[PDB]
Amino acid sequence: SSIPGPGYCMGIGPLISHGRFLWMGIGSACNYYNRVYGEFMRVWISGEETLIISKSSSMFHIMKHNHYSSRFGSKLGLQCIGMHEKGIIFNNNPELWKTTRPFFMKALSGPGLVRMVTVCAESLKTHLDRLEEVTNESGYVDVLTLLRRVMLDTSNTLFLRIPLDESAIVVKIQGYFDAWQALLIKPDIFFKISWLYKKYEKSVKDLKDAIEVLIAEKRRRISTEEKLEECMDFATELILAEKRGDLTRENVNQCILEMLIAAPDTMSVSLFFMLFLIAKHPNVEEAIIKEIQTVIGERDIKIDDIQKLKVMENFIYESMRYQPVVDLVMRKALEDDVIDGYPVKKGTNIILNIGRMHRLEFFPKPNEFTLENFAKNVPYRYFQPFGFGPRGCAGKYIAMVMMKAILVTLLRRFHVKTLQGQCVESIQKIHDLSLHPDETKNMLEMIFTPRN
Ligand code: HEM
Ligand SMILES: C[C@]12CCC(=O)C=C1CC[C@@H]1[C@@H]2CC[C@]2(C)C(=O)CC[C@@H]12
Repeated sequence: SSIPGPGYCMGIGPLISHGRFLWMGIGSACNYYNRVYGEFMRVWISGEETLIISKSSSMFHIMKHNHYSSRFGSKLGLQCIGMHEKGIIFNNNPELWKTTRPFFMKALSGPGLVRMVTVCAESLKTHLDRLEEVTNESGYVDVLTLLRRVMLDTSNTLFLRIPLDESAIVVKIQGYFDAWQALLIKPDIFFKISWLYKKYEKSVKDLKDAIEVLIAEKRRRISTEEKLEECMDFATELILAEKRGDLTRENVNQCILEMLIAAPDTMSVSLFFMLFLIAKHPNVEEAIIKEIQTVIGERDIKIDDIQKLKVMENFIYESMRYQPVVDLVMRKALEDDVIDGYPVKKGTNIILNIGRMHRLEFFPKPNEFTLENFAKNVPYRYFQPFGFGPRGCAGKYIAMVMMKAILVTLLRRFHVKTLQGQCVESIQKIHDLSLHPDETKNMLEMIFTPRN
């Protein structure tokens, strides 16, 4: 089979599609092209031919095989944000990625995943006792900020544990994300005219500098620690690997940064959507509350509780399926292969449109929010909210633990109301690198009214 997609108009084809991506945003442009042309089609970002695919079969092939364990993006953009061959998220050097990923995998499972359930609860409790920090005169709670702050506090106390300015770092993380999202697929031309990006450059330096202060302190405490065996964590593991000859300092620093931003970026927006859904689906909210009473009562949340929270689990899955944040995955072909019917040359970029996939393929009622979509065991080859395989989400398991933990301890204590008519469907959204609320609009607040 040949490859569907717009015509290469002697070098105008590329310029339209790239422009379309820049104007529309990666996400929406992906949905546009899959709607016009097939569920498997071809576009250009910069020079490179880039496939946009929503086919579950293609999805599965790509995530399963080692020769797609790469992403893509502007080299200049990635260098600017410090992710060019440095972190893991957008580290596209196969060997450097291969040797960095293990550090993330260790910290995000085993004992750390067990600690996380209780660390999460405490962090949320502490902030729910400080609602004055985030609540309006008319009782409007800034949930986005609240969530980001606990997500950061959580990540810090688990992976780095150095005291920090919660509120400041949160704003800086938001700054970093904009830069990341802004520069990821800008053409090289863009980077020539400098009063066009120095904006983003300063956001990166803001966060990076702020984190250096923290890593610097972490280095001191380690160099004077008596029971070094007793108190291992993610940052320490990296620093020791660096003091063998295994890692670069630049690399260590980017890793710590990537580990700190991950949950604030994705978990908080995810939980936010989840909370709005709860507010608009009383039936579902009752099921959850009943399950909590049955399983937990008023005991503190514990690791052994999490498997038992079946209703919630399905709620989280359905929320993610219906209202994704991470609706698209960027990959690159490292070897030549034939995928379904189509030839895929090495160096070909790939965007997997998992959000659209979850609305076309397996589910009984794709275009409406129901736990019915999860009434029967769903094969992981038709539902990929995290990705799987050698480069699937590093936090895929701990994420489920965290989301359960915070959903439990929040709803346990508060009923959540939405302002006016507002629901996830009516929220104005940016659909670019991820799918999130446009925060230049308003009516994004909620009302937290007590229980009992
Ligand atoms: C609901 C929250 C989350 C969602 C929806 C999500 C989803 C995803 C997806 C779809 C990917 C791409 C995987 C692939 O290419 O197949 C990814 C990558 C990644 N995620 Fe998450 N994730 C979440 C939470 C987290 C958390 C809490 C962490 C750690 C604190 C994390 C760390 C990472 C890292 C480091 C990568 C890059 C992996 C690599 O390229 O090797 N994620 N995530
Ligand atoms: C999950 C994630 C990493 C942690 C973080 O801090 C924020 C995000 C959101 C964007 C994700 C990214 C991982 C790589 C993803 C899946 C892509 O290939 C395109 C969108 C992008």
